Amino acid sequence: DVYAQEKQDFVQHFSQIVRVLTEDEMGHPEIGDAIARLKEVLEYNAIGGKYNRGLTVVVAFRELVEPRKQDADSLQRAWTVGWCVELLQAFFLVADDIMDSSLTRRGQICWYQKPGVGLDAINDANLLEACIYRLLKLYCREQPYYLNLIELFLQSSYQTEIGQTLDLLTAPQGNVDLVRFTEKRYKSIVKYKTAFYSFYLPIAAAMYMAGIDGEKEHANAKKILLEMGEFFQIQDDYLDLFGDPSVTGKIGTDIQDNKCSWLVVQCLQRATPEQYQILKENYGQKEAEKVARVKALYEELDLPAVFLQYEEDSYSHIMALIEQYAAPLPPAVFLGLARKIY
Amino acid sequence: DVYAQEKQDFVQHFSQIVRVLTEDEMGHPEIGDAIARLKEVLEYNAIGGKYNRGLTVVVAFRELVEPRKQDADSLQRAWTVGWCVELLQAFFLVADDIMDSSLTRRGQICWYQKPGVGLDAINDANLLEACIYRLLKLYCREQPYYLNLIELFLQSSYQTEIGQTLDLLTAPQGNVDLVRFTEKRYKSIVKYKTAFYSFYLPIAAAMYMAGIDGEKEHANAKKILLEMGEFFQIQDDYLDLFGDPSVTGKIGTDIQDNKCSWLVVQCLQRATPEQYQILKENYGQKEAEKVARVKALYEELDLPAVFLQYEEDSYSHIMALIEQYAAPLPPAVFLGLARKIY
Ligand SMILES: CCCCCN(C)CCC(O)(P(=O)(O)O)P(=O)(O)O
Ligand SMILES: CCCCCN(C)CCC(O)(P(=O)(O)O)P(=O)(O)O
Ligand SMILES: [Zn+2]
Ligand SMILES: [Zn+2]
Ligand SMILES: [Zn+2]
Ligand SMILES: [Zn+2]
Ligand SMILES: [Zn+2]
Ligand SMILES: [Zn+2]
Repeated sequence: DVYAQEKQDFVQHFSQIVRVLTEDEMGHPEIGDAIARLKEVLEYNAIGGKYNRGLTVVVAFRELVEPRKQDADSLQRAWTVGWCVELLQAFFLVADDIMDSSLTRRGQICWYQKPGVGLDAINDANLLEACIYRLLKLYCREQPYYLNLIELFLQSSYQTEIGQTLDLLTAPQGNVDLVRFTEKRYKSIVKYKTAFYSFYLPIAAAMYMAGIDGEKEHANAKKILLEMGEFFQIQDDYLDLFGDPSVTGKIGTDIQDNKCSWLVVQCLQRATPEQYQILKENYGQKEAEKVARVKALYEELDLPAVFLQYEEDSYSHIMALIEQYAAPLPPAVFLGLARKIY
Repeated sequence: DVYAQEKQDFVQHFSQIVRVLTEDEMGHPEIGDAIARLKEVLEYNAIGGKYNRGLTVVVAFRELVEPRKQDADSLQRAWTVGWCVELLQAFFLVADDIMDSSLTRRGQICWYQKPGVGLDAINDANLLEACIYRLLKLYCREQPYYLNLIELFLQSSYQTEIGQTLDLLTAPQGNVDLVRFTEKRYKSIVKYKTAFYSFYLPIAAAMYMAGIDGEKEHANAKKILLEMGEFFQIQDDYLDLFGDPSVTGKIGTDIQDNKCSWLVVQCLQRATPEQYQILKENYGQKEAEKVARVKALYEELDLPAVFLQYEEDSYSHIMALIEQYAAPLPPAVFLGLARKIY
């Protein structure tokens, strides 16, 4: 709701993001072709998603900053930082799609799968990352929270990349990796690869912009936000297999990629030795029939109903955490986020 | 000389770099496997080079900072920042080797070509980049030049990535791209992809650490250092084809990769229409015989003698620039660098 009534404005501001990321270099004609390639990268890879992470910066900013301090310049900085979180996401997704050998993203073919792009996409991804710090300098250099924001984005990237490392290490291609797929391992992976940048980062950014920099307030916010992030990634795992492709915008690869997904972890906890064997001989391979066998096993073990029940229990757990840890922040900050993902 | 007598110490300090980049996370057991993977990444990809860029930080620091201010802690910060430049290099090289489809680097098989690594190397590369800002925070957070260093590394990365973008855009695979290969295009590519991070960055870092932050002193240093960087990349292009593989540590790919190298640019300037045609039908392709035909054409046009002459003329030009622009810095700062690359 509050996201919906910030959204269209948020998106309209992308043109200014792209203009400033192109004009700040108009003094250097020789890099014109690169700046043009950057524009094409931005428009293909930063547009077409739900923009939830960026909108969260904007929404939380409005709720944390006194209305009389919400001048036009402060608002502009708010939705610039929001777009920075979107650019970080864009960076991650371009690189992750190569590494997961994915086909489609946000309803179109993955950037790297586009003819003429290929592994040049690696440099495109790093360029998207670079844009973050260009925008922070351009818009936030003279603000008291400047360094707090730089370090938050840098730290969030490190954490996410540690998470990606765990994701990859736990899913070696061509191996049978079932004994590695535990609940304890899973919770660690998603905490790092998803939870910090998708939930802590956006709220923390708005917090620092509102002058809320205390270690205690950030630790309490984090308690709520990392648990939301854990649920969100479990949801991502569920939809990878059981989601509507016209809604998700992308084709799942978790089974073919031998991933430690919530689904396989739950499967393992429930499987008979006979089902375990079936899982063992069909998981982590590219053959459609082997993947289909896995999905059949998940359905036989009623993992969809297990998920639906987990979703409700998680929601209740998250709301309990908000009762405990939200103060002194407006509870609406976390409630609006929860409403978005549940 | 001054590099040689700083070197072994510089290298010995790598163990402390690796220890601190592993222990700063010992409070988080769950990411142990990732930290182990990080260690393996560091040891494979940050070791085995000449360390010229890192040593330059250390050497320039000793020459710019008054001896009485060179305490043990300041020295330690100096060779930490030196290793940061080495980590940036490591980041770039891992990614560049994937994008150039290279086989060997520093005398061993490229990281991504190592069995079991593959495109996971993309995340490894970004992890190396992340380590830079972890070390700066760990060692330099309370220093007055902290933000200057963060912004210098971030800006240098952006510039290098713009350069990489130009490098890639000018070398589309499967196309004949000769008309794109001009001197003007070439100078732009190497200014951005090589010159800023390999020469300006290390000296600028030492400068900020010495308290030299004036725009004018940095602009004058840059005048010398970007020209050195241009020569250095021309040298890199020459050695890609004409260097001794047991000395370079790597196999060239510029011709197969259809690159705008100094060599092809010089070839084009000198070729008859008949030689142009030969270049056109053999450049940018993977067949050994076609590559060999190109190298034969270069040798027929005596590009090796052209290079040797250019190297001498460039040296003289660089020394002239040092006479003009070195003050108020010790000329030895730039002379030691020049001696390293010429
Ligand atoms: C490069 C860092 C990637 C961080 C991974 N994120 C969770 C987003 C990518 C995914 O969620 P996605 O389902 O591919 O969108 P994955 O399930 O592969 O983790
Ligand atoms: C990812 C950014 C790469 C920057 C490129 N640098 C010049 C180092 C790589 C090279 O010098 P290298 O010869 O492969 O070591 P390239 O000739 O491909 O440019
Ligand atoms: Zn993915
Ligand atoms: Zn992934
Ligand atoms: Zn997923
Ligand atoms: Zn290369
Ligand atoms: Zn290259
Ligand atoms: Zn080269």
